[PDB]
Amino acid sequence: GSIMPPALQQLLQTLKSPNSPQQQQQVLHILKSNPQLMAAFIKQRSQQQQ
Repeated sequence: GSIMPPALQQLLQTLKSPNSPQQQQQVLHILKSNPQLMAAFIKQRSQQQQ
């Protein structure tokens, strides 16, 4: 089949140390594209709890 790029890659490392927007690049493309695997960024885009 076909798998989407782990744009949330740099995001994971960002949780601890700083890192450039490598895979996270072209975030716009991530929006409304691959909310399944890249659910990180997608869901992260305005996520109000409770």
